[PDB]
Amino acid sequence: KDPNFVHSGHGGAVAGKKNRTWKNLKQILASERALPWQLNDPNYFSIDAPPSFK
DNA sequence: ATATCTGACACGTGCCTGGAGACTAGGGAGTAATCCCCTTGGCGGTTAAAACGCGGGGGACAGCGCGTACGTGCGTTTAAGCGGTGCTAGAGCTGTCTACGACCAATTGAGCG
Repeated sequence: KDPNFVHSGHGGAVAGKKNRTWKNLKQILASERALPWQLNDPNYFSIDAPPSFK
């Protein structure tokens, strides 16, 4: 039977003009910028490859 | 044969078009102050988006018949020149008044309380 019969409200709402989905990726890599990041970090903004040099 | 003609062939001055010089002074170009703008970007009441089951009617015939085409008849159409002669623009000139200049009032936008 069901792995659970009741479930949490993880961030999506029951009702409103608000989502049922959580924040999409474009809002995540925006809102994550407010944190105390440093020059040595595994920061997901920094991993996208550079432009082609030739 | 001859009179005298039609180029040869040029500088006369007219007209206006058209250029460059030296001036004022109108206005364009350089700039901050600063505001307020085009713009970036999350929010949820509202409609783009596509099935299923279905209503409105698109679709292809047969053939009736109120109009449509040809293209010649025949008498009515405009053409056509060139008479007179009033209109018509040129154009020469006012004789002002009318719209555009020079001096300064009612009404507005800006400042913030």
